[PDB]
Amino acid sequence: LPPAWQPFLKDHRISTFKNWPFLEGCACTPERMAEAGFIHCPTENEPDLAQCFFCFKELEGWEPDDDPIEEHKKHSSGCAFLSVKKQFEELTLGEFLKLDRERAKNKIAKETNNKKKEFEETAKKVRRAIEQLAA
Amino acid sequence: LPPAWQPFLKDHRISTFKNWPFLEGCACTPERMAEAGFIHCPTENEPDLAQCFFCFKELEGWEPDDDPIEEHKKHSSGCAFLSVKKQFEELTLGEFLKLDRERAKNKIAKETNNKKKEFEETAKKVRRAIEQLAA
Ligand SMILES: [Zn+2]
Ligand SMILES: [Zn+2]
Repeated sequence: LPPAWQPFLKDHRISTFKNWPFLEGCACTPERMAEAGFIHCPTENEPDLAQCFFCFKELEGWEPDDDPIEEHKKHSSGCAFLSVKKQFEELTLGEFLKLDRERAKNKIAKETNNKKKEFEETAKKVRRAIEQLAA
Repeated sequence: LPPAWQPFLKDHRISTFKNWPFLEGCACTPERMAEAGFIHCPTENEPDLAQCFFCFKELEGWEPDDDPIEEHKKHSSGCAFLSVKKQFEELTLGEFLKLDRERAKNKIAKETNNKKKEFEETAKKVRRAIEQLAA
């Protein structure tokens, strides 16, 4: 199972949850999260944050009665994965190759938006410095 | 796509035949050879030979009116690709994964069959060595 293309695997998605806080008795059990495409991205801050393997929308603020499907459609209506209804081994390689192609795109988008924000930041920072020489 | 799984792609197989002699007017064009599962694995000592990427039978002695499917069905009936009638992107990732399972099998078979042939070889050298030491 080619490790680069593994996140299409719900069990792999489940395995990503290292010490995911919410378990039985909760509605966003990590199964329900992986079922929604999310994977665990624990950090120093917000160790509750997960990311959709396909659209890459990141999401925290998780409470036990949050429906990870409902939060995925809400914060990332454009996610193509949400539309996948068949199981993985049930996709034709035509469909699957279209997904991984779209997903790689979604990944460039995340990177592009990110470089752009990092740029505007250093942009804002330099004009402030220049403005200060007017004074 | 994962380079180990690239020979499943007809176009990839076609791309293999570099300096293949038989071209227009021939029955074993690199088109027909690839459609038949062959891949060009030429050597200095056998620049004619192609190998089925799936069952691993290798075949030289190619003449321009050879139909590589009929030469395939001939020398390796047990090859599972021959029964693959669907196009590639129409397989379910389930069936596709089943094939590569069998193909990995076929490669191990070839490995042992080869390890065995190497052994009977060095046996012969050892038997003939001993016999000469009788005289
Ligand atoms: Zn998504
Ligand atoms: Zn074959």
